[PDB]
Amino acid sequence: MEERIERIKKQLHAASYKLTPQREATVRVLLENEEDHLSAEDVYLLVKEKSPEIGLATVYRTLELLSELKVVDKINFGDGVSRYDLRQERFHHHLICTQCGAVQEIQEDLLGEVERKVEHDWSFKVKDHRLTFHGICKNCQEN
Amino acid sequence: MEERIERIKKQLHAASYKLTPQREATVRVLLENEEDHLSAEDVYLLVKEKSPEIGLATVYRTLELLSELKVVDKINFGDGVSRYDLRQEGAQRFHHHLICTQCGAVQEIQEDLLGEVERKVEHDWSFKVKDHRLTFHGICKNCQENETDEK
Ligand SMILES: [Mg+2]
Ligand SMILES: [Zn+2]
Ligand SMILES: [Zn+2]
Ligand SMILES: [Zn+2]
Ligand SMILES: [Zn+2]
Repeated sequence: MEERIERIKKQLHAASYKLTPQREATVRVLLENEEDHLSAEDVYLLVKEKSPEIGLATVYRTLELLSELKVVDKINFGDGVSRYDLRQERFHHHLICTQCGAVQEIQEDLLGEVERKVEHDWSFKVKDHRLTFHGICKNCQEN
Repeated sequence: MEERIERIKKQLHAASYKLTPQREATVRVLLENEEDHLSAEDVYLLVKEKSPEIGLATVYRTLELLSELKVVDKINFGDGVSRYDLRQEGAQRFHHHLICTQCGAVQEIQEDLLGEVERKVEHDWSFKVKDHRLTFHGICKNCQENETDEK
């Protein structure tokens, strides 16, 4: 058992960096969309646009492996879906449509006035800030 | 077929006022600790302190259903742990947080400081905002004055 512990160990560790081309495909779809903030639905459907023998559960397990091993980050921005964004590694803003899933980054920094107010009001030294907005987007208001 | 669906409807209604006791157990733990932001694991522990004939799956499934219903909100903090944040009742926008990147204090902000800004994004990007999630990161008030006793 004591060495069976070991056998299993090296099984698991192998399973973590040894990448099947099934896993490798989920990674391809991540690298091919860095700015984009992809859901499990998303990464799935795009893996099928090259290798559709894949299986959704495979795609999920792979993502869930990456996020453990701090290569991607699960995030919930509050649209009620966990999104897997890579960490190639003020942070920008997001508008996330709670229907058509349309993301839009805001390049500007609209906080300013708020950032300062906080500081005064709480005696807090701001360094970084991450804002996400929820609302069915321009195009869905017309379709 | 539509008969079978109605049957299924009656099925679930039973299961539900069958299952509410373990629902109430979990909703307690949340309410008792609104200042904390509990991970599912956390809840689980606190619920066997009263109702340990519970099992973990029924707690999670409750937690998820409750964030389905906006009653609570799932939140990572950079610590790679999904945590269930209770929304103050009747609120229209989720609270803000100040996180400390050191000591790790978390301050819910009950006011809504993004009003003028909501109005700007709604304008500039022809968007219809229905909620938001704002978080700041920064060494907090007391960590300014306890690393002025450590240099
Ligand atoms: Mg700023
Ligand atoms: Zn973004
Ligand atoms: Zn949209
Ligand atoms: Zn909170
Ligand atoms: Zn602090």
